[PDB]
Amino acid sequence: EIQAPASADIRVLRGHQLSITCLVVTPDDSAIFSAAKDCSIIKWSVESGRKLHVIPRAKPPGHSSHVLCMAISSDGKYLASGDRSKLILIWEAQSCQHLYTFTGHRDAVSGLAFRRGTHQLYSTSHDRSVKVWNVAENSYVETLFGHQDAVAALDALSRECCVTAGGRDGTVRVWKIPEESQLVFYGHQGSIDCIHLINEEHMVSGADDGSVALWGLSKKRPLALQREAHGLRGEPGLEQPFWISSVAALLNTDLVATGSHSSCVRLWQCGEGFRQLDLLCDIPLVGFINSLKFSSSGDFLVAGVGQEHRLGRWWRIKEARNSVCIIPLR
Repeated sequence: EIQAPASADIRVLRGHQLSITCLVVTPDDSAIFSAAKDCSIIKWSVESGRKLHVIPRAKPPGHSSHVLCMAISSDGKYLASGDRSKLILIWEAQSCQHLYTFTGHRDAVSGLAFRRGTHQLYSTSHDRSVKVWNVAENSYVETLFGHQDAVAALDALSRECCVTAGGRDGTVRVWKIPEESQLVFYGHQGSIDCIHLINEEHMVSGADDGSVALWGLSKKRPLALQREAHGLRGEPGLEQPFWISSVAALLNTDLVATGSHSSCVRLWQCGEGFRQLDLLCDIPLVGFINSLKFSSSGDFLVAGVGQEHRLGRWWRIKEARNSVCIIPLR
């Protein structure tokens, strides 16, 4: 089994001045990039917890508005960061040198993923579009349409395909790019706010009604759905579920992680055929869990925490720390 980590195990990296919005772990597991509502990007050493580089709020390169999303290529070469200025900035991940700025989105960039094994980048946006870029050639390829509202998130693995979470449109969409085809799955579970691939044929999503869903990429209804996955607050009969702010999966395994603002990160195991989600443990962690990523090794989980939700200022948890938390999974 996995030993349930406690506060005495969790390394809390401090330095962002406002809520963390997103992060990535480098493929080699040696570093973390995080971004926050302070508009900066920080590169951290996993091993020491020290800062390796800081890209400040921005004619030096950098972001003038919140970074909402980031992705790193599978060879570790490129970092992409997407912001509320409609921009995707591309960086040399080793040096943090700015390489390019992709323009073309008409509203905030809200999801990014590289196609594994390539330098092909997929983005999505509040402008309701999905875009395809080639980072090696600094080129724009094409735009795909279908979502009916601002898109919340995007993931991809090795196939020429991405999956998106439609937010208030209530859909998860599968974009089969060379096939010029689009599969639309209906969640019937409020706003679909986060998504992550588990393997090439399965994914996990989280919704603002508190539900966590497992999907097969070719079946139109969830294979599993865990209601109120982070529990409840409120009066008897009038309960309000904790909304799901982040989800992560450990590639090619049955391990999934979920985050809300319920004071814990939850680890789950997917049952045979992905037809059931079973809770493994609660990891104590106060605040908005705005980002979750497993290490490549699966030996640690990284959480991006904020006093506030990554998308707005509606709620503040004053007891939380705006931190990048390294959670060991032993």
